[PDB]
Amino acid sequence: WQVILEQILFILGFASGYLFLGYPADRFGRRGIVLLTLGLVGPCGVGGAAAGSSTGIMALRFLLGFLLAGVDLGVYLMRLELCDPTQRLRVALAGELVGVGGHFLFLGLALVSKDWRFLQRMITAPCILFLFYGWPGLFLESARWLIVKRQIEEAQSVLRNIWKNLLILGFTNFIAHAIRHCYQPVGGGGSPSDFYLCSLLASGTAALACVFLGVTVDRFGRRGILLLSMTLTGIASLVLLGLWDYLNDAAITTFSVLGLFSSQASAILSTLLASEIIPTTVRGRGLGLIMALGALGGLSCPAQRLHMGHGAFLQHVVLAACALLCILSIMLL
Amino acid sequence: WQVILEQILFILGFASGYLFLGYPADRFGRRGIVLLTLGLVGPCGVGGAAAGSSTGIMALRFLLGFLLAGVDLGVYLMRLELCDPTQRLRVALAGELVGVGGHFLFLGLALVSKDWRFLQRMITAPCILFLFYGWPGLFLESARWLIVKRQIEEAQSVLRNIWKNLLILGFTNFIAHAIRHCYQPVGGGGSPSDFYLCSLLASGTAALACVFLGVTVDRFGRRGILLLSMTLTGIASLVLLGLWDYLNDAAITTFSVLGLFSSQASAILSTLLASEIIPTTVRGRGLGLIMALGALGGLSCPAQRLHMGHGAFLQHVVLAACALLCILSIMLL
Ligand SMILES: [Fe+2]
Ligand SMILES: [Fe+2]
Repeated sequence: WQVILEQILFILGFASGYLFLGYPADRFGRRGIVLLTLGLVGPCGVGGAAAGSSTGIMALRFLLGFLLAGVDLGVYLMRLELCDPTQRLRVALAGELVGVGGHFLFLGLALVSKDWRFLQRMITAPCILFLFYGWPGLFLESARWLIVKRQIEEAQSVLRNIWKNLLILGFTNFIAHAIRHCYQPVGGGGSPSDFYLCSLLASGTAALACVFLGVTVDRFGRRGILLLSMTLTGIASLVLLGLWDYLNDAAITTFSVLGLFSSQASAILSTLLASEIIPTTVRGRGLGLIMALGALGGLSCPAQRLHMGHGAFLQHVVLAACALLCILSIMLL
Repeated sequence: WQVILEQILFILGFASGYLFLGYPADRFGRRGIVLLTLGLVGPCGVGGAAAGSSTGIMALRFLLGFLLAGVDLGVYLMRLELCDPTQRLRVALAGELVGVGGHFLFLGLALVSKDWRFLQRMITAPCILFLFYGWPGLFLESARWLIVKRQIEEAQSVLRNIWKNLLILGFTNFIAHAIRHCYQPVGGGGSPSDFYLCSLLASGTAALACVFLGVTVDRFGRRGILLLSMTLTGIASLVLLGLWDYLNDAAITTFSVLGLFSSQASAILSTLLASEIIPTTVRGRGLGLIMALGALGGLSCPAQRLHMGHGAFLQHVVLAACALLCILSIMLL
């Protein structure tokens, strides 16, 4: 499918950006890279939406994904640096649903506009990745951090071991991404007709996935919830597959929507935990790599869940059994 | 003030672009101008947020307003051409949610992130202009039309008197813009602590302002409601000024929130009405002009409303009395 090829190229662009723009991030700086990546995302995204040739379309889509990866990593670094450690957690949580907000707003626009005309060409349902349609302005709306840095610099001028936690968090971040798309018993999107019902659900499920992850991790600790946010999907994925002995089609939805809680809470939280282990220096080398594994792990739905479709439980059990490995290694932190 | 000088420049950037970028929209086509303007919005908006020197801060804010002028006007021409005329009313209405979506999300992330720090070093409060912070999203999110145009154009390859209504609508669009900001007993919210309560109100009031303008103007006609959406602000602005004999501070809010209905429904509906009068040719010179006066009419908040504030009833009554000229000229259509 053309859309799935776009999504796979976009995920590969995210992987390449997250894996190759860390060294510039910690060498050149954490501010200039954001400006360069955003000022290239703009024209690159416009051209990708403009120049339609089916051969350069994927090239500019990959380039846009690479630049979006760079700007996302830079924005993450600036958020974790400028903000005070007392409330940095809330900023990071709000900085992880920014793409969720962009995608939900795009879908709401399409609904109120009633213009479902970019659909009806897609043979299969599109991948739900947020940043595919949550890039347009969500990151340029997150340019508020550039303003904050500008005012901080102006005020300043006026006044004038590690690898062990990287692999455990890398696998946890990778699994928490590649298992989110597996919580979809209705095909791999249930045709584009049901795409909005799943985009609203996934975005809406991410909203509550930041509530019990937003108000409890401070009291319970980031490691304690990460174990719970990885064992909740360790029960939400067996009864979904193994013990689904007449789940009456209603316990199939209370568990999948519960799976998207833990899967999207063990991916948001795992990104935060990588910051503490890595020092201020070379922070982007490893912290970007953790989501680089995660961004590369967004290949569940596009690469295999939609392409094969039939017998997709074999991927679900492999990833669900891999969650046991992540659970047994989370306590090792 | 430092912030309000951007708003005057942005509006003058919006007014200059709306008036000047009408010749290209009818000579160079309605699609290329969108790609050129939106392509340049990215780098321009980032550069304005990057190079902070108080002289380029407004220099690339004027240019950003000029570029966003073509984007809003260029999308509008494609909105009413690509979409079917049967449901063009909903698309154009939902297309006017460009300001609300981008602005509301900007103060959506800030509420969750609790990062109200860019408003600390700022005196009084910024003007409530949605596209000031709603520019990032809802325009590159409104690239769906470029996607839609690509599919339609690709499908084709597969198969291979007037001035009287301009002044009445121009004045109506201008008045309906410059009177909305006058529905504020506190100037711009006064202290910045009330800015979100006014941004949520104005955006929320614009939400219902598209409901009774969305479900009734089809049955009642665009001209009939425009008279009612201009005679409603002829009472919400008259009893707020003339008969405010102990409105007990609660009937004041039931009228301001009712004034923001009519003033933001006689500004959205007026833009739609001018589309039909002007033919398909020279549909950018005049249709842009109606909101070129309207965008130039967005100076009311940067005007006496916020600059001096004291005795600003004189500016409100002048516009309210001018609204009498607006309603009396509506039947002349
Ligand atoms: Fe991300
Ligand atoms: Fe506009």
